[PDB]
Amino acid sequence: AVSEFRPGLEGVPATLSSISFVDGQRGVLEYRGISIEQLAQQSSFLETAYLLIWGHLPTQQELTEFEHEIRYHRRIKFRIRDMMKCFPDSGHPMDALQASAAALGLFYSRRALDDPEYIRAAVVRLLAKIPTMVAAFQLIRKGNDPIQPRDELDYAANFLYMLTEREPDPVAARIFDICLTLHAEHTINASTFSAMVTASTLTDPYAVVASAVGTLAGPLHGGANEEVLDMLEAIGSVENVEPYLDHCIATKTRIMGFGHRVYKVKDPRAVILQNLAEQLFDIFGHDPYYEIAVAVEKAAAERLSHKNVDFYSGLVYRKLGIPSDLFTPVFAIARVAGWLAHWKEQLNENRIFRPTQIYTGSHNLDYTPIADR
Amino acid sequence: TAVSEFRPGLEGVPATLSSISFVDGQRGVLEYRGISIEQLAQQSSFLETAYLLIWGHLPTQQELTEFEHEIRYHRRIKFRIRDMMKCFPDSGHPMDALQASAAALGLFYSRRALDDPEYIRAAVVRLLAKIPTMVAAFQLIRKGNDPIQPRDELDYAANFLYMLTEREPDPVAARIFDICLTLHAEHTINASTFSAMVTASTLTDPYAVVASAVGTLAGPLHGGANEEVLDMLEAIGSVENVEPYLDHCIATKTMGFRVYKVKDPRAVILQNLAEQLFDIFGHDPYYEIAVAVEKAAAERLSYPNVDFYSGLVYRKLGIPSDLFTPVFAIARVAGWLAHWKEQLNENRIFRPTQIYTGSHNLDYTPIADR
Amino acid sequence: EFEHEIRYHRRIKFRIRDMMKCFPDSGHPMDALQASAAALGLFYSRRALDDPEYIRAAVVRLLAKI
Amino acid sequence: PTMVAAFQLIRKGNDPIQPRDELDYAANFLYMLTEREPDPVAARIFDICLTLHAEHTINASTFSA
Ligand SMILES: [Mg+2]
Ligand SMILES: [Mg+2]
Ligand SMILES: [Mg+2]
Ligand SMILES: [Mg+2]
Repeated sequence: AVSEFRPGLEGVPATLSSISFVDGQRGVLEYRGISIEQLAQQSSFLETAYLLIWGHLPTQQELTEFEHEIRYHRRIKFRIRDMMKCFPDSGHPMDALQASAAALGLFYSRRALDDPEYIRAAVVRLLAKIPTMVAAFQLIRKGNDPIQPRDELDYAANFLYMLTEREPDPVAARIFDICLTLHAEHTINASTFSAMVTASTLTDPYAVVASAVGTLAGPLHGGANEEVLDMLEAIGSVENVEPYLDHCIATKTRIMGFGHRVYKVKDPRAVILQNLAEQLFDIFGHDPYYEIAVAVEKAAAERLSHKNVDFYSGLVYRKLGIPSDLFTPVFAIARVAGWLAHWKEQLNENRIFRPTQIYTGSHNLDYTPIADR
Repeated sequence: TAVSEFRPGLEGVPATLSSISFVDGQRGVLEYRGISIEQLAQQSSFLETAYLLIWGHLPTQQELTEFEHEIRYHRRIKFRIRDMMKCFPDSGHPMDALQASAAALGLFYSRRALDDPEYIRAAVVRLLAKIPTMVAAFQLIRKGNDPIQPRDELDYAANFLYMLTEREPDPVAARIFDICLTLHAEHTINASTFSAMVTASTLTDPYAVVASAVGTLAGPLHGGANEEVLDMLEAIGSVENVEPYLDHCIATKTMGFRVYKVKDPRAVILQNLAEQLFDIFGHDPYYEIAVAVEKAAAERLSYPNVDFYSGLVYRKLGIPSDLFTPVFAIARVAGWLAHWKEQLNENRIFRPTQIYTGSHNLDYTPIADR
Repeated sequence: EFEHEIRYHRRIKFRIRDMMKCFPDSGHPMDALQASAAALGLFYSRRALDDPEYIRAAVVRLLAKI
Repeated sequence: PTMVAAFQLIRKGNDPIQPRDELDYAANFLYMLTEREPDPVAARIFDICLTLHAEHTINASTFSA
């Protein structure tokens, strides 16, 4: 119970960082000092990733070259596909991603360290291939051949095309990218911290993404996006939205929907997502569940007056046709940009992260020959 | 308000309250659940030490026998896991392969999401039993050789050596390997253990936690050791060159691989183990070179003498240099599994804060402007 | 003689097992048996009832391998 | 020629590059190794190089054949 000890390293700074700023008291989230809202209105995930990773907005020549490098590296090796084919059909998709990222290491890990070329090659490879790999498990698990990357399509569209084999409406592709930019970086989140610890050892970059995938996968930091859709299924009609919440008002000690709420209130990402969803639904029509969600928001206002961005995200994904099991994985595709950016920073000044413990245990015990205890 | 303090690397910063391990340093003391490493090494199996760390009580015979039986049944690995390893590149780094293999193990298992105590025991048995088998498989598969099947008669250390070399180990060597495995099992909040704690705090599958930890141990700064030590011994090339070689390094260009200002208790046990193995199974030119380096080093050092020996013992046992970090993983899985259970009881998520050196309130700049 | 013949033919060829490995994990077992039985035909389909032996061989192989 | 290029891709884990009908013999081989169509003058130089090594009278390799 020492004052020095804080459970969960809460309020304890782990690094000095310039990549992102979040205030709980006030809505603001900034990437390299730029408001998320401005970037969302006028940015690409790839441009935002460059800003986060290299700290400067890209020149047109720089951006176009960066996109070209990703397009050439989008495809994945046959050996990687065969391994996924070896994967269990009912295997969890996030566990599959961790294995897939590590495997990429067996090939591209041979590395030049202290070489600037190395940081960019890994960033281009990881950003380009993690989306291709996620789509391939979805197709392979069903016995379906993986849909190859199409050079003509942009990063957001290719991911959607690889999952469905149907080119996305251009407007739909834009919303997905904005969603990707929204989930790219959120300060010292648990997934980023794991990546930073893996990085501290000076391990290869592909391993750091793999360690982060494992942490994102777990439910508390893990996407809880799937839960919102299931509850929405639980209320069959817009009618009964009011009844369902009240029975839930008695509750079994549970928090979801960004319940951890490191921001105390109003994550701004959520506000942008809700607008994005409404625009998408109006163009592409309104699903019955979506109306149920809108109703849930109206009930929330009585809850809102005193004191679910993930909840908004899942709905958007479904309209775009993303499978729910792939939702935590889509977050991984965006967070790779944040993860890579933290990796470069840890490298510039690196001390291995070795913490200390408070011992609550015994001392000076003597070994006992087995005797019944 | 008040001065704000930042320790780089969370150094000296407590992250958890644990009964699993104590290292004094200075006094040179390592204790697992209150028992000296020296006593455990002399009188305990890696598996017995593993029960003590994971469950916190030294086990009873009916418990040790059951635990050993459960490990033997789960020692074998699925064809799908072996086929996936065949897909792996031959030249691929062995530690990256361990990370992928453990993560894959989750796909078959992990269909529990269970608060059942059975779920924790099930993972402990599978992870401890399978990780040694998988490491052996990559070494054989990389050379195009079929993986050697586990032998029920053989114990855990012997089975690993048999799978790696295809030849039954001498009993004395197997005991030395088990003691080495017991020695590297737990060392408080290592970077690898901390990664396991942070992965486990999210409530992710245990197999994933091991995978994230294996990536952390893989890095050269922590858990990457050896190979370089032998690398140097091959380089000196003679007892005669040792006095000159050490001086050249001391004079300029720095030695490879300190946790504490006192000698690691583990190095003390390892050197005696090394001496016994070399005398019993034959000294090698490399061993003699090592002996010379240590005597020479002590007069200049009087020393990073810690855990260099492990490579020497492993080489004598015939473990390849590439697999040395992986051998450590087999032993430290027990500590990682133990921490996973302890983290689970309170399970606060790890969300540390940051100090912002960055700009604020900037505005997007159009690309055409540049 | 019958029991011994059944014991000898109990083992199944690697190519069929590889075929089962190609089969979906969630696939229904009875549908899987139908594919497996039909496959045994590709390896073993030869001869005529005129051979009394052919009837005996099928009886032993099918009883042993199914 | 297709086989030699195919090993080069397989060894590095890359899928083999299939022959393109439009390309001539020298160009397909270069395309198969690189995946980029060769400049024509270079394709001509490679074709001449192949002609130079095609026959050298009775030599260990021909004698074995
Ligand atoms: Mg973009
Ligand atoms: Mg923060
Ligand atoms: Mg700009
Ligand atoms: Mg000739």
